[PDB]
Amino acid sequence: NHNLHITEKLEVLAKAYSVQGDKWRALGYAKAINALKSFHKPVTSYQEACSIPGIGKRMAEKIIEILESGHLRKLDHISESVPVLELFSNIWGAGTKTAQMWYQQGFRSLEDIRSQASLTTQQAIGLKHYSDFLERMPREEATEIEQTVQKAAQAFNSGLLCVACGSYRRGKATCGDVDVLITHPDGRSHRGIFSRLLDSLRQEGFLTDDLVSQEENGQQQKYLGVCRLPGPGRRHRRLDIIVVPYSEFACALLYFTGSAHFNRSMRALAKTKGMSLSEHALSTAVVRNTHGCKVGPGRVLPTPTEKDVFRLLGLPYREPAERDW
DNA sequence: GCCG
DNA sequence: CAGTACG
DNA sequence: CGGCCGATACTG
Ligand SMILES: [Mg+2]
Ligand code: NA
Ligand code: NA
Ligand code: NA
Repeated sequence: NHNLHITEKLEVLAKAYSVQGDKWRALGYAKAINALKSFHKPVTSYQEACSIPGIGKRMAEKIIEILESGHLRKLDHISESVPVLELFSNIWGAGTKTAQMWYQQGFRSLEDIRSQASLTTQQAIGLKHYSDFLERMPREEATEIEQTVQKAAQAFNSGLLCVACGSYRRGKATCGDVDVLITHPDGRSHRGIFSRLLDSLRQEGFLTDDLVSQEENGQQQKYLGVCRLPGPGRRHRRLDIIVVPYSEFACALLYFTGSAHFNRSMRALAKTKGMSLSEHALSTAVVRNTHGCKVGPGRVLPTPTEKDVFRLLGLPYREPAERDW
């Protein structure tokens, strides 16, 4: 990043607008930031800023005030509720709506939430692991976690393919959580395995809490939970597992590898080509309404590998490490 | 907020 | 359904 | 004007 001095200040607003619920304004700032940190050199002039995709007149203004005042006047008028909204929104399971409600109810600290707020089952787990859920783990630990899941899975079916995705696959030094994709080459042995996999991981005491896990449904697609490796000095870590049919392997891997912003940009590109891209598949000639929403099926394109998805979109392939946005 |  | 979440 | 990712996946 050659514009850290700028991106660090815009980050404050982006986050402020986000916790307040102004999602689209927040996105604007976030995409402007993803652009500056991705710039091949430091910005210097107002015009030079406007030439950058993702930065408009207003944003360019703010960029000059920073390079031209070392500061930004807007950061001094942010509501006093923001810090608290961010404190609350950082509880897993609580978003802008819940944070704003708690604030309106007079709550101002986690002690207030703990003693007076009504919490959903997920939020109670989020609060209990508040600090741990904000920490990142060394990638070496992510490996240990992936291996624990892989071994348990292959224990009852040696053919199961398990791959750590997310920031881990993108080669980052640390990871926020561990994303494990599980599928099977025969395109069938993946069905109804969550029940066995989870209880196995539970038997060894690996899983400590469950956030999202529809186990009554044999069609369960994901498990979002908490785990902890054995031994001293271990922290509770977020574990996200998805089981997918082999025919959707490439799209699921591309999805689960991210980054999130990379996925969104790629999906937006596919749409401009009359296609649709998701973790399930890439389709061409889909039917959309007057608002751009898909309301009719197109034709699912053959995508045995990630490269195929890039190729079909007229895009040069990009290693996972280069999808870090 | 940005962009068409 | 609205809310929150995953990348 | 109006989309900004996903006809995305759970929860209650
Ligand atoms: Mg991750
Ligand atoms: Na621009
Ligand atoms: Na949250
Ligand atoms: Na459940």
